[PDB]
Amino acid sequence: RKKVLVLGAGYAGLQTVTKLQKAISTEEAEITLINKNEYHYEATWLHEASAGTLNYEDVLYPVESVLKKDKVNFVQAEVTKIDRDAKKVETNQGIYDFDILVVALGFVSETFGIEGMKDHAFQIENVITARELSRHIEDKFANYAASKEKDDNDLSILVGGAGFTGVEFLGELTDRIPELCSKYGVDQNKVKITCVEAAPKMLPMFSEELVNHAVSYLEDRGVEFKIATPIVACNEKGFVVEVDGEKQQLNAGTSVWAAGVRGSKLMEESFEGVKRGRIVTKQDLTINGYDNIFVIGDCSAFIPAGEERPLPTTAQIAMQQGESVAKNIKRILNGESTEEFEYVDRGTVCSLGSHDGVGMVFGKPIAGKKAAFMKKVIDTRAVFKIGGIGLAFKKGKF
Ligand SMILES: Cc1cc2nc3c(=O)[nH]c(=O)nc-3n(C[C@H](O)[C@H](O)[C@H](O)COP(=O)(O)OP(=O)(O)OC[C@H]3O[C@@H](n4cnc5c(N)ncnc54)[C@H](O)[C@@H]3O)c2cc1C
Repeated sequence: RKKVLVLGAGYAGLQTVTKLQKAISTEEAEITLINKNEYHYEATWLHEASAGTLNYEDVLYPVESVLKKDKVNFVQAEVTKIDRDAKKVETNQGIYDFDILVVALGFVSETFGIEGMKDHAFQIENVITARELSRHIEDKFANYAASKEKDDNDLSILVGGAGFTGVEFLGELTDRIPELCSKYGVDQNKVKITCVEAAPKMLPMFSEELVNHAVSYLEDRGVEFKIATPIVACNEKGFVVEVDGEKQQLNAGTSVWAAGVRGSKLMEESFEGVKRGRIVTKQDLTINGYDNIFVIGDCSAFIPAGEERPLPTTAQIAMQQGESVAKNIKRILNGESTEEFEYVDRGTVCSLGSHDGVGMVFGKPIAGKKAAFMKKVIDTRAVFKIGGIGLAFKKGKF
């Protein structure tokens, strides 16, 4: 009865456990799942929870509800050390042994060495950061309404990054800001929403036609874009950016970083050859020198056969990776060889508020209500893929 230890109950880790628990027998192996929180959260819905267009309770569900308790021991604890050679993992609630390890500790903000970006900006990482950010935004509107001063910079928001997460967050701000304006007696014209991207292109994963749709959509709703504009620092006043190489202070009562993520900080402390919290795995998702250690999700850098660069960090690859791991753990336990992971690009949607978006579905570009409907089908299918039709009905987007 080998000990299968899974670190993190996210997309990658919880998918591995729900698939693996159906396939193993109780005497075949012991599964242990460790997670910081009692819940699993839909990290892909944190744009809505951060802006406050969705109640935080609606992005999460208890982990234990989807577990076969005779096969899985759920441990609510924070992982603090991973000893790959002693086959031990230390947490704040004790030390756990393992025969097979699955590292699925997810992501955290990556600020590219930009001074003050962690200290002076709000991140998009989990439910707690999302709750602090939504509360901060409304508190800025409520303080503006209370003051005799009326400093319109309290109503100014900076968003770092014009990629997928940033653009989705801006889409939620365009739904929320009008409501907060009307609730707190503010004229929308006094609000300033600015997106700063160092890169020369916005949403590089989509076509030019699809980017123009998202740009027009957000510009018509007051978003100003500063593309090919490096953010060289973040202070209490806002972002310090370079325009034609000259430094410029941009002022905002709220600064949000959405331009980069990295894998868990436990990765550099635990395994070799890690870059930005990501380890390049073998084709079966194991790591070099360890046929008993799998690393998936945002902690992994899976390079497909025949390619040079790893696939991007997504909930879609994470869930596909968890299924693969569950099937290879079964093979290992029965003395069978592992099979290579093969990512299937199902496509995706970048949301633009509740009733718009840009995406690729079935290899065809989509936008508008069609995209917004497809984003709800994809979000709900991810709830189904982990917890079944019951959980999809209760916690899904329909
Ligand atoms: C707003 C937003 C929108 C996105 N939209 C999309 C989208 O539409 N489609 C898409 O495919 N991807 C999208 N992504 C990316 C996607 O959310 C991530 O790639 C995905 O979360 C990775 O899954 P994961 O299991 O590796 O990590 P996570 O979802 O980050 O889960 C990691 C888990 O481990 C736990 N944990 C972490 N550290 C510890 C520790 N030390 N001890 C114990 N527990 C710990 C966490 O609490 C969490 O439960 C989006 C991301 C954001 C932020």
